[PDB]
Amino acid sequence: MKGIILSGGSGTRLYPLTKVVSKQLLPVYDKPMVYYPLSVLMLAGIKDILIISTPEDTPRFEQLLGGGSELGISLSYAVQSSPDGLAQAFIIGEEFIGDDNVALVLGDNIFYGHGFTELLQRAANRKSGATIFGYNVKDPQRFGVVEFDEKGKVISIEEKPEEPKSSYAVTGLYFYDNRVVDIAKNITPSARGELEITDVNKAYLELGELHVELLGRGFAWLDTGTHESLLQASQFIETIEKRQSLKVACLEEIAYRMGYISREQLIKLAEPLMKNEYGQYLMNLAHR
Ligand SMILES: Cc1cn([C@H]2C[C@H](O)[C@@H](CO)O2)c(=O)[nH]c1=O
Ligand SMILES: Cc1cn([C@H]2C[C@H](O)[C@@H](CO)O2)c(=O)[nH]c1=O
Repeated sequence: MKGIILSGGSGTRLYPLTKVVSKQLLPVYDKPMVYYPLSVLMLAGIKDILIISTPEDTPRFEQLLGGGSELGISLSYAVQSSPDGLAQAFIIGEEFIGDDNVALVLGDNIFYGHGFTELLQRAANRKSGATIFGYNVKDPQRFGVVEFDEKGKVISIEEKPEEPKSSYAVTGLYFYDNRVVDIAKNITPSARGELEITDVNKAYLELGELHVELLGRGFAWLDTGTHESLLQASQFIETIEKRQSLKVACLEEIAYRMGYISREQLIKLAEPLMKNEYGQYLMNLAHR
């Protein structure tokens, strides 16, 4: 499976932080926001990843993250000239995707919890259908909403219903079989002017192969939508990391733990960063 991080948008809520740059370049505590969703694809076992952003921000992501080789993966880049909807990732990424299965994650989504990598790996290893991930939120009318039965099978999915059928939002992480490319090419803009991911998921529902993984209350799916929520996300990460000796979404660590790079390669990554706490963390991991 390949992966895509959709990381543009004409985001304005966070002005003036985003006066120049896209939100996914902003810090969440001690690392750029984009590291979080990238870490999720990597933990899923996904090693070939396309990052899509605006004309002006795509080169900024490439300067930050590089070509992937340091992390034992492959990062590629494409431009979305206008934020015409999430489903457009699969049209921009047509050539990249080829005949393969593909996961999409949003560049501003942050997931965290015990047992999450088991779920990710399961979704990435599926050879047919789609997997979406549902999460209980306070104001579900503001999200895509997945309705399911007592056995956890999807009954419906609706984009920002005025009368939500459940309390479960459909989060910004999606795993698809290769049918997603032609599905994306066949749906039409909503009233919003957007090629809606909810429409892609409706198509998989109708095909009888939309699977939902319900993330319980022991998971965090953090809001980076406002200044207030960005700050709460930062504090959440700080708290988890301060207590343990352990980082959330440290890319070099994940590359080593996943077998993408060797202990030898991790040491070489740590060496030039030994003046800062981040390099020292990588070196400790190498030793231990
Ligand atoms: C509609 C749209 C949103 N986005 C981003 C902005 C937000 O971070 C997220 C959901 O709006 O997706 C894109 O990158 N491209 C798009 O076309
Ligand atoms: C092993 C490991 C897990 N994680 C995340 C995935 C889950 O959200 C949580 C528990 O495994 O920690 C990382 O961020 N980095 C890691 O190196």
